[PDB]
Amino acid sequence: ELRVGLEESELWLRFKELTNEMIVTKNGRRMFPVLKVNVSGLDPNAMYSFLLDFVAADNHRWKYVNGEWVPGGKPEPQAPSCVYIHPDSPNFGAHWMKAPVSFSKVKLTNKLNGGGQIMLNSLHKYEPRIHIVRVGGPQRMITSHCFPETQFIAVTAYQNEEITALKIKYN
Ligand SMILES: Cc1ccc(CNC(=O)C2CCC2)cn1
Repeated sequence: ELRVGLEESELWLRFKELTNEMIVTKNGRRMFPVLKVNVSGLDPNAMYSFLLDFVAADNHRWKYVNGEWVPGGKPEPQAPSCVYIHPDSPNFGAHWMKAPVSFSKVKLTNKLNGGGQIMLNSLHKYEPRIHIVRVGGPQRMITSHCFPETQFIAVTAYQNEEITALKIKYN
């Protein structure tokens, strides 16, 4: 069976217990922590492209009110995010399974922009998601996996200083 697991879940859970925040910039900001995924059960000889996207976890705008994150009252539908293709794609199963697949080069922005960077809505909550796409073969297949542990709110600057501190302590 194709098995997908989160590397360094320990550390993600520290961020999650405080409510994680990720900075977004007009040019794009790399994520910390970085999403690293353990994959087994691929055909070492089959070809796969790894895709990363961000699901809007709810339909609300969030605000840091008196030291606490709280959702707005006025939900709007959230158009799905664009997909980031791992730069190592497309590649053999063996390649993907020899070390954690690390999305270190994805950049999160708040502005519609040339290419690469993924645009998110500031003050929305996001759940990272990957797609493993079997390519080249006749039988195209997709396996998707969500990472609740890696939920965050997109912010233009950190609101919770406990997050600012953890981000520096562990980088
Ligand atoms: C950074 C980068 C790497 C590879 C590619 C090639 N396209 C794919 O792999 C498609 C996604 C499913 C097939 C484009 N961009």
